[PDB]
Amino acid sequence: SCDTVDQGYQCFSETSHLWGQYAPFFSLANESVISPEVPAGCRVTFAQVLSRHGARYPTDSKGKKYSALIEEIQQNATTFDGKYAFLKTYNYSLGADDLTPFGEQELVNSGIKFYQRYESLTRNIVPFIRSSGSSRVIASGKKFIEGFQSTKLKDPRAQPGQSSPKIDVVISEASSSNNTLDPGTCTVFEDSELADTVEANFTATFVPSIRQRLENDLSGVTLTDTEVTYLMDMCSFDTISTSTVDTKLSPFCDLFTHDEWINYDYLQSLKKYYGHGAGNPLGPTQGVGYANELIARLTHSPVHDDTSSNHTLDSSPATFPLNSTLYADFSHDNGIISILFALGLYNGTKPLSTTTVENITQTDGFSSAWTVPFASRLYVEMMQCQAEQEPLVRVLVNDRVVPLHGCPVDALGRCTRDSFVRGLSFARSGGDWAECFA
Ligand SMILES: *[C@@H]1O[C@H](CO)[C@@H](O)[C@H](O)[C@H]1NC(C)=O
Ligand SMILES: *[C@@H]1O[C@H](CO)[C@@H](O)[C@H](O)[C@H]1NC(C)=O
Ligand SMILES: *[C@@H]1O[C@H](CO)[C@@H](O)[C@H](O)[C@H]1NC(C)=O
Repeated sequence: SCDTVDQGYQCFSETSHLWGQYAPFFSLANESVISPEVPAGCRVTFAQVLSRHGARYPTDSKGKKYSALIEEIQQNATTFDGKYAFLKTYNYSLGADDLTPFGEQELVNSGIKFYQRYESLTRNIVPFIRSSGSSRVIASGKKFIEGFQSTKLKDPRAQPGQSSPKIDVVISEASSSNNTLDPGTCTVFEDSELADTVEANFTATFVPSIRQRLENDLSGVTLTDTEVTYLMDMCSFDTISTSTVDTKLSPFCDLFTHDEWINYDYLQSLKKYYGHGAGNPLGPTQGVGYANELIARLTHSPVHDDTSSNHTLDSSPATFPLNSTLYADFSHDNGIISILFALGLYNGTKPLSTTTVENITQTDGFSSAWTVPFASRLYVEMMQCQAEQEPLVRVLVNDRVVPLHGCPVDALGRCTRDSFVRGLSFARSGGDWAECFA
């Protein structure tokens, strides 16, 4: 009941919202200065949703380590008391790689939500649906289609007996697949180590004080900074992996302070910003393939792209139709970051400080948790309005209207379609894709 379909996960918000890309979806609608509502005189005539998979178990790699770390903590320490008591017996049972029940329900909820927001179109148009190829992404796509389909059947205004919505195209993640949802072919970018550098540098400014404290309180234990981030990682996973998702915050969370959570969140924004966003020279270039596919869709014209798009897939109406009206894509956090930036959506954001925390104002609305949480969603709309001949484009990022850049925005955050497309000259020129090889 603090976890709803509409508002996302609002339980324990002072902690749970600062887990970055480990935070469960939470709607930013209340944080939107521009109203998400459709203005009067205006009609939505296009809706594309780009969605992340839902909450997942830790990867096999990381879980090994977590499990290993907690054994070592239990073998060595002589006082587990106060807030530490739970660690004595803690019995690591978490799954691996897979979506969690909670993660599953998130995408069901995203499906209901999408159905309803665009009801006057979802009632009789079957969306064209794509998915990167990874069990968790595919499954999440299908949990979204599941909830969309449940809402459609309860809707008196639906045209019933249309074909199912389904995953029309699973896009491959093999190292040689042109994949626009999360490209894997830009050799120089794949090799980049800028994110690591920033991660190490910024963790040296705040993790040592926590390490000290934790070794102090758990006599006999000796910890690396990395291990400390693992115990922080566990506060997300131990919360949203069990029954108690809605009722109890993980005991792990209480071992760190609010301010310590603030740094954690910001760290995660840094990993994403310098890994895949603007802070990485080739990051937004990872998004140009998808940006050119969106342009195709908005202009009902062929894809012009020579970066990450597959040409067999795109030059064929069956696998890339131009006049559907609704579209749903499912991918990972990393590719979604690159896409958001290639679209200009964060072009009023100043490169994040590598040394100090920057609040959500200083970053002009950018953070991991505000962009790619678990089950995140981007909605691109096109609407036709009373006062104007041309279609107006609008973009929401987890229920927050995000004012377009690179074109004459109005006060409602919108640009005319022609001027929006024109502003995406970066993607239209191929970005820096040529630098993937020299
Ligand atoms: C393009 O997609 C096709 C059809 O799914 C696939 O068999 C082929 O490998 C793809 N080519 C690349 C470079 O991804
Ligand atoms: C526990 O003790 C072992 C063996 O002395 C040591 O190498 C290890 O790093 C310690 N680990 C922790 C997490 O305290
Ligand atoms: C956004 O700013 C970046 C900064 O490099 C620029 O490359 C790009 O053309 C801009 N995009 C838009 C849509 O204005």
